[PDB]
Amino acid sequence: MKPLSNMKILTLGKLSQNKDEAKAMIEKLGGKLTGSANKASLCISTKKEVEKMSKKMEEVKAANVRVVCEDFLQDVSASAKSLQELLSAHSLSSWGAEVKHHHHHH
Repeated sequence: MKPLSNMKILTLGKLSQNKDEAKAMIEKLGGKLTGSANKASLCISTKKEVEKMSKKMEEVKAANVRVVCEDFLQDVSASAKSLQELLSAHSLSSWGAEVKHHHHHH
């Protein structure tokens, strides 16, 4: 039971899991709640939140953090498939440190 224990988490806006249901379940896996943006690994947000494209969303986007649905937590909690496979479909965003060792600067 170490799905989120190897990564930090951030949640923006209301999600399916409640206050006492999100915080408790996220910490139970090993997941942690960050206060910054880029420090986080996968941000928890729904497509509806993304459609709005609020100022906060811009921060996440400019922070280079991938966005995934909250049901992700339920998926790892219940199912135990591949990490890559889960974010392959659940991921609502295609950004988030796409390159870890590539020189695109000039």
